[PDB]
Amino acid sequence: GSMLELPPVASLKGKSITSAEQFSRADIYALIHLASAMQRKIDAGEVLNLLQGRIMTPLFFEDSSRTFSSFCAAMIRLGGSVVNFKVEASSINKGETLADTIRTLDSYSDVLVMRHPRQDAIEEALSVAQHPILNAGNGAGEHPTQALLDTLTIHSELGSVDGITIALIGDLKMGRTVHSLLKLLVRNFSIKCVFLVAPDALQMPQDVLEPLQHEIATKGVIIHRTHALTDEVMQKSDVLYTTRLQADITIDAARMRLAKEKMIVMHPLPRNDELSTTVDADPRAAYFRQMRYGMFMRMAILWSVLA
Amino acid sequence: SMLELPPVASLKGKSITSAEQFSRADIYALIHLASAMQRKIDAGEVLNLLQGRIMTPLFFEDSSRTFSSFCAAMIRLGGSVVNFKVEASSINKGETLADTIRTLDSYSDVLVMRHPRQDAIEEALSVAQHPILNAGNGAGEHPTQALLDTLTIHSELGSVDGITIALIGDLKMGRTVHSLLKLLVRNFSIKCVFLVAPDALQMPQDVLEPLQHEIATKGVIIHRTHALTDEVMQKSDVLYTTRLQKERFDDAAALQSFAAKADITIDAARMRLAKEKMIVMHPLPRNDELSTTVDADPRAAYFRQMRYGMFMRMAILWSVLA
Amino acid sequence: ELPPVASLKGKSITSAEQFSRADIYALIHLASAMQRKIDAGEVLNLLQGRIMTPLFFEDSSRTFSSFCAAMIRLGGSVVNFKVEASSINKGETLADTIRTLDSYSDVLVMRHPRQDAIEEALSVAQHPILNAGNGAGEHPTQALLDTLTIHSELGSVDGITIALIGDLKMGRTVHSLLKLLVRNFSIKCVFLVAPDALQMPQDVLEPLQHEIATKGVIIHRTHALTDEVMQKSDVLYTTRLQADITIDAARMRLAKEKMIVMHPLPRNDELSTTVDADPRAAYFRQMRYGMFMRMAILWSVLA
Repeated sequence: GSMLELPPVASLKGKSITSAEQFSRADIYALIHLASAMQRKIDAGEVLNLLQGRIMTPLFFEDSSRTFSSFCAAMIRLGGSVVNFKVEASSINKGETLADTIRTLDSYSDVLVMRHPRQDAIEEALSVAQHPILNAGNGAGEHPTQALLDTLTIHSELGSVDGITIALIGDLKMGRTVHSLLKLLVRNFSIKCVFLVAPDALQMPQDVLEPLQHEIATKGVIIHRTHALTDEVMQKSDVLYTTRLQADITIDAARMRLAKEKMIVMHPLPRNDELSTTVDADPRAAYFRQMRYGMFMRMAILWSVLA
Repeated sequence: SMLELPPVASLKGKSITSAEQFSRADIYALIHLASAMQRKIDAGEVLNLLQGRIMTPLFFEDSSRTFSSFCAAMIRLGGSVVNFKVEASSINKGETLADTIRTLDSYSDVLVMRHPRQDAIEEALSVAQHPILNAGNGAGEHPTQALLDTLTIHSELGSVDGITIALIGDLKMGRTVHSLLKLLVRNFSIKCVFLVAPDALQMPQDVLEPLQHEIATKGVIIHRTHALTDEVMQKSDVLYTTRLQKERFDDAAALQSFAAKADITIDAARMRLAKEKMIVMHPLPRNDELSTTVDADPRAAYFRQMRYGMFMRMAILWSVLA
Repeated sequence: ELPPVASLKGKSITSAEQFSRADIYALIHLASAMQRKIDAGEVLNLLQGRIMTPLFFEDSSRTFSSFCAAMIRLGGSVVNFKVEASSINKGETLADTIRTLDSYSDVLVMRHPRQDAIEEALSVAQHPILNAGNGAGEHPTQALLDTLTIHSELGSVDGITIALIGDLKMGRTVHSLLKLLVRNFSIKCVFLVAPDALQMPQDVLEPLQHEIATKGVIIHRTHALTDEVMQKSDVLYTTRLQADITIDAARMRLAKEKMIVMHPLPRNDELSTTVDADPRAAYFRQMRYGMFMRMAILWSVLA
């Protein structure tokens, strides 16, 4: 896509990303279009130099394969650079506080990408940092860029987000990904139906559902709770989005015989047994492609924040 | 550009081991270069001076500032970093330090080394062909900390000559204060140094004795205290404090440290006695010796200090590798 | 300039068996060309915007660092993935980990303690994988750089007498080197110097038996560095065991003038530091040849 422009999404300039709530529908589509243009240029072999001389520092206080690697790769493919700071090798072992660690990396960097097991640690970091912080996961709170890349996956695979029926399956209580995704979808799209598929003990929290209650009612979004992947959930869902425990909810090839032809199976990953390897060969299995869409969404995000 | 960012010629191709190796002219040249680096980077300019050159960090101790600032400085000059980790290396298979140095020296343009043995730097120099920069050698030295500390004093106060500085905390084990005292006394006309520490953690004789000539020649006043007395607070232009390395605490250091701890803590209450214009510095990391109540004070320079460190390390890397 | 070796384009590197003599010389000439340019201070931009991800499930100093340095010196970039800080801790399978890094990267460099792990990785990855060591199997790029070292230091590879010394049973470097040399060169003699319990495996020797016979390669086993091995060998290639076989200055008094000592490293006491100052000690130079061979390989794969 040599003649394609890469206009940054202006609303994101210089801003930290903490919640799916911060995005408008217009922002999301602008990011989607920007991510697709990124994908076309990169896949054609174009070299981008947009962020030369800019530094991202990862601040991962919990493990990560996709989010860490995707953000590093995205920065590099924009022409930016990464300082490979490791918490386990740092002055935190001599009692340095979180706030002083943030100030330290903020001294050298243009953007910080932070994942932390405490839900309020992001707000603490924002209180002392001069540069933008991107929330890569805050305890069982949110994972806002996962929601963005999930929505890019749905859009790219199915062609439309408005009108879908989506099942959110698994550990909904502790699942930061489904918290952000439900917020992003309900606030900004005309979703037909959401199945919330989980054991009662792991159901979607009231602190996610209640803020959405007014929009759910006014937009007429149907919310249906189940504790199993019933035939109804299988037959009606355009998207099955499943998650790992942080029940009769396993997705395997046998279960997929009930699914419609035009639908996708998604999973933020990593997975355990809830999503069988028997599904991997199915054209409807989108969870590996989902990871690559993440890299391009993170390119669109980084360029928009730092342009 | 040779107008804007001339390298400090004296540093070309040379290892940096000690604050002793620098002259006054070298230090001012680095200071002016670091200020030019800051100007350019803060204006958004992208530098390509070190494209194709590689720095490899070789950290055998933890670090937040020194590792990250060297990496960032290398990147901001257009160079690159090989992220070698000691814990994932052939050291686990019995590879010697010397062979490890030879290995990384095979691929790199500069090595940045921190090691818990004071003599490890010399051992590495004995086999490396490329420059090694000492990022801290046991309780010996931290020469680039001293350079960035001096940039900080110069930039914040306007002058290094004539200052009264208190060095506070674990002076015995503090590689940063060893290098800073050497750099300052050898190359500037310091008015007075307060050495503020429990007796067991005082500044070592191996640091003070070689400096006695410069101290006499320049008439530097040296006073030991075990407290931030009203006199230290009223007279100091720079309070440079450090963390007690309590993980090293025969029982005298622990007991004397505890006895002195409140007297050597800087907090908002103690700052009421400080000069209107002065700075508080700390190489970091800090623990409770430097209270968060001081962080909002304009005199708190220890966060700015870290950014000055990045620019000083750009000045250093560019001068070594130009 | 720097023409890539066309036969390597887009291919994974798994075994010394996959290379022809023409491939090896092309890689040697390209690596020497890159050395000339890099040593002259020239900056290469051949792989700007391309990413290598190292995936090391075993320790490494040379292979990891040399691959990263090689990628960087071609203008490429590295995503610094660590097994210990990854989702493997949450039960992620090797297959899924490969799929994950394959989503972001242009090339994966993989070392793993299981011999069959590289094949498993190949079965799911779309981008090339370079085998940086697969259990006690092979280490194909070590063999390539070893051969560059012999060429550059001695001038001919055909016609040499080479001793392979140490733990030949478990040594993936000697497995690959024996394959690469016997398949593609006319070697005069190989001394296999090892305790009986650690001798070169039959699963390495038997596939080579036809080549050995048709090229008339002499194969001798010893359990010690005898005077004959020391006097006749053009290359002493020694390895770490994971008295009779130690190389030190005393033993070097028996070596010919025109020979080299090599060691893939790391070493323990089997190669004394007393040898290090000898002009014949090539094992440090060998590491630098490795960086340039890896530049030649990465460029040829990704061109």
